[PDB]
Amino acid sequence: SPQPLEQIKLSESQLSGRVGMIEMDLASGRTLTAWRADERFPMMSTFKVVLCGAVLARVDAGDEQLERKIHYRQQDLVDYSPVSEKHLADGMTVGELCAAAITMSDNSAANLLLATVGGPAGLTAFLRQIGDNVTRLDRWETELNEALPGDARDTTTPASMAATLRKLLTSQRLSARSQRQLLQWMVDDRVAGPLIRSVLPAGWFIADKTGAGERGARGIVALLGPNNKAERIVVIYLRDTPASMAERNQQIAGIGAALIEHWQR
Ligand SMILES: OC[C@H]1O[C@H](O[C@H]2[C@H](O)[C@@H](O)[C@H](OCCCCCCC3CCCCC3)O[C@@H]2CO)[C@H](O)[C@@H](O)[C@@H]1O
Ligand SMILES: *C(=O)c1cc2ccccn2c1N[C@@H](C(=O)O)[C@](C)(COC(=O)Cc1ccccc1)S(=O)O
Repeated sequence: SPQPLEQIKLSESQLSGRVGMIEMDLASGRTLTAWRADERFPMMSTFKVVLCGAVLARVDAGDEQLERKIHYRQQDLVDYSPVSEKHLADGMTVGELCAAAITMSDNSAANLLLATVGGPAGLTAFLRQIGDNVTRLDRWETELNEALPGDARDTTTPASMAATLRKLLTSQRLSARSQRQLLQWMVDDRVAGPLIRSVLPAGWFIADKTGAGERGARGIVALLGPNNKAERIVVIYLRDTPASMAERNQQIAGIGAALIEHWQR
């Protein structure tokens, strides 16, 4: 594999799309690789990690409990509810809803949680409160995946998302337990995580949330490192490519391979 930046360029050439990327030390925030780091990309499902950060902040404040059972109706369900559709009779706890949102990409779980934090406006306010002045959520699932060209709704920048993830995971804004919970939810991805492990060399740590959208939008927020440590945050977004999902996946994997082969920088 070539150097990370050279691979990123190749990916734009092959895909005819825009790639946005940040590689950042998790402990310190040192930026290692930055490409289109200040350009806007749709968050898609990656917003769910921020959402559950906001939920945990409420838990820490005594305004929420992870144990609290939420009951909902079939009419509340939106497209793709693999966990939440199974609990119309018995409900789900707030913590279970965050697990379903993050580890199973359950859209109804995400919307139920979004309601608890004051909707898209509330989550945007939370972002402003932790010092992210760029990322914005405007819509609910699944409209937030629309990825219209030039539409600022429901977008982040790679630099903003990386900084925000680091804030939630490490800055002591969240309690120790809450930081640990948010990390464990990302470790526990039931879909991409296990497949990624199968193709990672031995010794590489992975935790992640993936996302997809219209017009080729695709992305991942990940923790990655050798020696079985979450050494770095890697944020990669793609937009405005006509390519197959398989090729978008391949290109993101290729950027990963470049990082792995050229890790010491
Ligand atoms: O010399 C370094 C390594 O080179 C190869 O490893 C390959 C591996 O066989 C391949 O499967 C992976 O693809 C990358 C797949 C990563 C999956 C997605 C990555 C995630 C991580 C967070 C951001 C991007 C998405 O690349 C590495 C590096 O070339 C060798 O197989 C391995 O023995 C050796 O230790
Ligand atoms: C966010 O999670 C999201 C947004 C969105 C829009 C349309 C369709 C699906 N979708 C998701 N979730 C999927 C995603 O692609 O991120 C999931 C998690 C499917 O995941 C994968 O396909 C990742 C993967 C790639 C290659 C190999 C193995 C796994 S969801 O549909 O289960």
